[PDB]
Amino acid sequence: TQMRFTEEDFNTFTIEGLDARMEVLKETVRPKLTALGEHFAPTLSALTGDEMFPHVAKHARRSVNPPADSWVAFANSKRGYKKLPHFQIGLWESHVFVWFAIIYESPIKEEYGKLLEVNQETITKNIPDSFVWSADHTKPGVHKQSEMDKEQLKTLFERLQTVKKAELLCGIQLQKEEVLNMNNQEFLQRIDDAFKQLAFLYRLTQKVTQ
Repeated sequence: TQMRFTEEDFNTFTIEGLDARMEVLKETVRPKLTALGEHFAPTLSALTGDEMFPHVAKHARRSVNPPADSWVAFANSKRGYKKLPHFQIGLWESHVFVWFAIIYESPIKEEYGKLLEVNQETITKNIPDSFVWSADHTKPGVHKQSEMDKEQLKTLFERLQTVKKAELLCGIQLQKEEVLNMNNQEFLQRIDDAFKQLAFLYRLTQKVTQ
C-alpha cells in the first residue's frame, strides 16, 4: 500500500474543528500512520535489538483541541510509548518528521541527559549536520544541527536533566514540497536511512534503562 503522504494528508490539518478534522484524519493520515507502524516495527526491532511495537497517536480521547500534527510511535512496550525512549514518524501541515524521542513523561530523562552529555563528541560525530533537534514535540520548531553550537547541544542535554518539561528529540524533516515530489520507495528509504543514523542514540539509553 501507499504510505507516502500526499497533498490531502498535509491539508487535513487546516480543517477547522475537532470533529471535522478528525473525520478527515481517520480517512487520510491515520490509515497511513498505521501502515507505517506495521512496516517499520520489524525494522526497528532488527536495528535496535529490542522488540519494537507501533502506537498510532490518539487525539479526541486525549484532548479537546484539534491536533496540528499526528504520528505513529515505536517503543519497547505493547501498551505505550510516552514513558520510554522511542521513535516517531509524523507530519504537520508543513512537513514530515522522523524522531528518536525522550519526552517529558519519561520518568528517567535525567539519567539519559547525563549520559548524552558524556558522549557529546560521539553524538555530534554520528549525527549528520542535516539533522535537527527539538526540546518539545508539541511545537513545530526545530534546531538545525548545522547551526548548533557546541554549548547549545550541551545545554540541551543539561536542560533535559534540569527542566522537568524539557525534552530531547533528534531526527530529520522532509518538507511538504519534497514529500509531494518523491515516490513511495524514495519516501520509505529516507525514513529507513534516518533510523540507521538514529539507532545508536537508542542504544545509549538502552544501557541506562538497565
